[PDB]
Amino acid sequence: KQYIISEELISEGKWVKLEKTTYMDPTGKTRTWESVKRTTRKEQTADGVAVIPVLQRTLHYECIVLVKQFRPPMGGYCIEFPAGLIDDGETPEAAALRELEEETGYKGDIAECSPAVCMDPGLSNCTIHIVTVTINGDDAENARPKPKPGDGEFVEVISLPKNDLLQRLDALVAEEHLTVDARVYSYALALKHA
Amino acid sequence: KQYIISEELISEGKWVKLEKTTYMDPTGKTRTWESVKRTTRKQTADGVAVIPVLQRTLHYECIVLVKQFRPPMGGYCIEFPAGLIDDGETPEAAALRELEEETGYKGDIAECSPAVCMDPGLSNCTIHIVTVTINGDDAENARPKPKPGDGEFVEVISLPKNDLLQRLDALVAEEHLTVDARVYSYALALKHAN
Ligand SMILES: N#Cc1c(C(F)(F)F)cn2ccnc2c1Cl
Ligand SMILES: N#Cc1c(C(F)(F)F)cn2ccnc2c1Cl
Ligand SMILES: [Cl-]
Ligand SMILES: [Mg+2]
Ligand SMILES: [Mg+2]
Ligand SMILES: [Mg+2]
Ligand SMILES: [Mg+2]
Repeated sequence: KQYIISEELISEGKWVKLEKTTYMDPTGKTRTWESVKRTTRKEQTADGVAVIPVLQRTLHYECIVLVKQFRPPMGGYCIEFPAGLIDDGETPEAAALRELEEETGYKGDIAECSPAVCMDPGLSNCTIHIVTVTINGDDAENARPKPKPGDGEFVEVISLPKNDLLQRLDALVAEEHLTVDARVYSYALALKHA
Repeated sequence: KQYIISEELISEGKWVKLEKTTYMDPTGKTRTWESVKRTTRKQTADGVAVIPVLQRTLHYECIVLVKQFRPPMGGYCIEFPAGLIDDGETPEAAALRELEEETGYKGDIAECSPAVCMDPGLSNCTIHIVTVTINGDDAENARPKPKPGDGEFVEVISLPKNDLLQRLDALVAEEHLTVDARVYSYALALKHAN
């Protein structure tokens, strides 16, 4: 019984806009919100994909493959699932496998694809598909994987054992200045809680 | 190798601002980013998100979530109970306060994450993930009193932890809701733990 009344552009960048959002509260009173949106979303079911990449290899514990990048908004290095925006006309699955290969060098296999999920819904309309991908680390294609960073992409690969993910992220955070992503931390917490 | 040179303000609301970030790329090339920050952070992080494990004897262990209209999303989302940390408030106190206001449950701290980033390609927004247990058998949690702030309108949804991802998937299919990415990430890891 709540809905949007109006969305007024405040400031539009090349990549991001701020909007004044007018909506109907459930007592029937008009209220406003400050909403963030990307300018890059056309007909995609979501802005982006994040990839949960399970590196599977004979006589190895399963590893979750993570990436470490400088993030200008954070002003520092962040540990995240491999991720990127969906290109116009691209499937979430294709976006996930492409971004995984570009950022890690791994050639994955689709396992599952989430519905569109919200990144920070009190702040933004931003959505991703979370795509689970298995990587056959015994395939020659995944022997010495070579990242294909695009222009201004500078990504380091960090593979951590699934069976100790939360303690290994803690050890990485204890050792320098760097933020773990909330989705990675949430995923490492559930691995412990299970 | 990479660092912030300067930030230029583009637009500042009451709650959120757009900045143009200039940063040194690791080649020595100067580059720009459109960054979002909250105006409200003055704290270890902007917010807390509470993972509330509801423990009742002879019942499945449940994860308590909240359903709310999110004006940036233009729809209803399912999320961990969550809010901004008050100036001079600790992330633990924020966690117990937000949980009681949004759910009416009175919980105990199990653990508290370091600051984790919400959407680091877009914003500087950070939270503490606070794992809280709820003794659902204690009198204070019998008929729990949810205490909305000014303009909080929150529905409580407790889902069995052991089936969490299938229960969320079902809600998306029938209730045309968006699941929060951290809720989805946790739910995936509960399945992938096996
Ligand atoms: N009221 C209100 C409110 C809040 C809060 F819930 F935290 F109080 C956060 N916001 C972020 C952008 N626009 C808003 C508004 Cl309008
Ligand atoms: N280039 C660039 C770029 C990109 C992307 F990597 F996706 F291309 C996304 N952004 C979001 C906010 N500012 C940006 C900029 Cl500057
Ligand atoms: Cl627990
Ligand atoms: Mg990326
Ligand atoms: Mg990329
Ligand atoms: Mg809240
Ligand atoms: Mg509240």
